[PDB]
Amino acid sequence: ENIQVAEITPSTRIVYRGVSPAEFIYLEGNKFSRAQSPTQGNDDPQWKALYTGSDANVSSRNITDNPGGVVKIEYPSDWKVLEITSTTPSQKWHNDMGEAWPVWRAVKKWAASNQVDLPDVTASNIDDYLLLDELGKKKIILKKPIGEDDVSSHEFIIPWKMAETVAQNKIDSTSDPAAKFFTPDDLDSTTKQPKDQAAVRRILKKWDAYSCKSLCGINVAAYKADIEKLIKDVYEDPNFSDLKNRTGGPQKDKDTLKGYYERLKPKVETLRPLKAGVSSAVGAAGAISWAIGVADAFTSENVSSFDKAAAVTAIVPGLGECVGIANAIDKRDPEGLIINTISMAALMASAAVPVLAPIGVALDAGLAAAQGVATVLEYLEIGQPARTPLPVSSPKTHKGVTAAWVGSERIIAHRPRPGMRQHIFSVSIDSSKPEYTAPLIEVAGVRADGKLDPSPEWIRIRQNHYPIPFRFEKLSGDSPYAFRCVLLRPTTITRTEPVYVTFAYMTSDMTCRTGESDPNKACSPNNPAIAVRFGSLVKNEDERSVLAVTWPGPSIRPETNWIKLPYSIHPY
Ligand SMILES: [Ca+2]
Repeated sequence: ENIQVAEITPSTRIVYRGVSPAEFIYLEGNKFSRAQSPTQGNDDPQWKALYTGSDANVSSRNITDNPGGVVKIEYPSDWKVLEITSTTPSQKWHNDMGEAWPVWRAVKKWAASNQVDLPDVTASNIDDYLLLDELGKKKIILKKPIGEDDVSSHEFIIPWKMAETVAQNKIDSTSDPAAKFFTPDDLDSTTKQPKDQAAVRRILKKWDAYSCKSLCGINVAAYKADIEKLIKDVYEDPNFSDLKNRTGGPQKDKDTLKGYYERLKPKVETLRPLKAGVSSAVGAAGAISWAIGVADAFTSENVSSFDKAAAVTAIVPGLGECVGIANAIDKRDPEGLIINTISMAALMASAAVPVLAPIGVALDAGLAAAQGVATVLEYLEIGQPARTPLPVSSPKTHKGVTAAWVGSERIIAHRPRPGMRQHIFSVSIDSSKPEYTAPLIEVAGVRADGKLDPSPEWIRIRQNHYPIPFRFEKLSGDSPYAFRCVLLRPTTITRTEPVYVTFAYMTSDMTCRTGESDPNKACSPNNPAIAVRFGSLVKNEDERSVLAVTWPGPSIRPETNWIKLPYSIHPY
C-alpha cells in the first residue's frame, strides 16, 4: 500500500476557505449548506464535501477566479482528524492520495484498530459507499496535501453533514477586513461578479495582498514612485532631449539603441546609486533585444491607452535577459537594483517604441513600460531561495520554452470505477538560455461531453505564493471539443519558477466503449492533447487549431507560440 491514515491532534483547530463574492455574502449570515453549493464541492460523489485550507494563504491562492475573500472556520475539538500520509518516508506525495479506492483501503485499515465501524467497501461495490459521506457518519475529517506541486500545504476535507453542524459564530467573515476583497458596489447584483475591469483590478489588489499576508517577497509596488520620478528626471535632462522630443515610428536599429543604452545606464546609476559593491544587472544585448520586442508589440497591437500599452509590455518575451533580476537579486541592495533595472527597462523601451498619439509623448510610453515591467516582476519571488522543480518526462521545447508532464499523463477511466482524474504538466524555461522569460497567456485541453468533463473548480495554475487567476471557457466546435484557461494577470515563466498546470476531469461509463473496429477510437476524446501558449497568436490559429489532430505543428509552422503535449486515455 502506498498511502496510510493516522489520527493527529492539531494545536489549532482553525481552517480557512476561499470563496466567491456570492459565497462570502452568504456565509456572513448563514451556515454551510450542501444544498447551497452547486457542485457540492466536487463533481465526484466520492469526494463531495466542504474543502478548506490549512492556513489563510493556501486558501487565498486556491481561488482561481472571481475572488470574494477568505473566511476563518473553527471546527469542534471532538472531530477526529485523519491525515493521509505516504508509506515511503522519502515521498511526501502520492497520486493514491487522490483516488477514492486507495484512500478507502487506508481509512478502513485505520478504522479496524481504532474502534470505528466502516462499510466493507470493495472495488466492486465502491459506487454504493461515497467516501466523504461515509466518514461524515463517523465524526471524521481528512487532512491531505494540496497536490504534488504543493506538498507542504494541506486541505481539510469536511463531510457536508458535519460542515453543516458548525455554529455561525464559528464562521469568521469580519475580524480581518483585509480577508474581504470586494465591496458590494464592485459587483452586479444580477451576476454578483465584478461590474467592470476597474472593479476587477481593485479586487485583485486586495486578493494579492491577502495572499502574501511578507510571504511573496519584495514588494515591487513599493518603488513605483521612485521609478516614475527617476524616468521623468531622465527625460528633463537636456542631454536626452532627443528622446524627449522624439516622434514618428519605432527605432529597432541595434547600433542606435546601443548608443542610448550607454547614455542611459550611467545616467540611471547617477539618479539612484546602487550600494557599495553592487552592480547593475541590465545587459546591453538583452535590453536592446527586449526593447525591439516592445516596439514590435506596440505596432502590432495598436495600443490605444496607457494601460493597454502597459499590458502589452508585460507579455513581451525576454524581459529576464534585459533586467537580469528575474531569478535572483543581490541581497545587499535589492531596493536600489529594483529601482535601477525597471527604470533602465522602461527607458530603453521609451527609445524604441513608436510614439503613438493615444499614449502621449515618448515619456508616457516609458512610464507605461515601467508599470508593465513592474507588474511582471511583482509576481516573481525574486530574492527568495529557488525551489527544486518537479521531475518531468516527455518534454517539448519551442522558442526557449519547455512543456512536460509531471508523473503519468494517462487518464484512466476505471480505477476501479469512474471518478475524478487528473494530470499535471509544467511550463519551463530551457536552461540553454538561463535568464530567458516568456508569458503564460493561456492553456487549453480537449474534452468530451459526458465522457471526459473538465472540472473548472479543480483546475489549478501554480508557481509560488501568489494566486494565478484564469478564466475557464468551454469552447464551441466539435473538432475538437475543447476548453481553455485564460490567465487574468501577467504570468511569467522563469528558470527558477516554472508554472504547474493541473487539469482535472470526470470520467464515466461512457468514456471508453467496447466493440469499435479501431482500437484507438475506443476512448473519447480521440487524439487527446493539451496545449500551452506563451506568445502572440498566429493568424487563423487558436487553441482549437493546435488541439486538432490536423495541426501542422512547430516544424511546418515555426512562427507558432504554442506547445502541444499529447496524452492517452484508457478504459482501465
Ligand atoms: Ca512581489
